[PDB]
Amino acid sequence: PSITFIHPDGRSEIVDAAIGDSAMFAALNHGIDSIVAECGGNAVCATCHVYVDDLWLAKLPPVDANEDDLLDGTASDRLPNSRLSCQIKIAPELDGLVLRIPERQT
Ligand code: FES
Repeated sequence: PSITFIHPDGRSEIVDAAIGDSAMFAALNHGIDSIVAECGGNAVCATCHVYVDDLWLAKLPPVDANEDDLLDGTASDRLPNSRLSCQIKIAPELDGLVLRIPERQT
């Protein structure tokens, strides 16, 4: 599938992603440097932060208890649609997923 990423400035990048890649993995492996991801996809930092598009949130499995507490330690304050991009797993149904990246991760 394919994920759309949007920078603070509003510009877009379409990145390939296989089924099963996290959104972070997909980002890092196709040139999206802004996603710092200190812990390397290991669900223990708040630095792979993203905002899921208002319309795509519903299609994702819910945030768990761990991701939820991680999210209130973000560098840019959490929004309703905030997610940890290493905790988003890509599936056919997310082909087209839109993610916007915060002003900062650290
Ligand atoms: S990269 Fe550390 S939680 Fe996603």
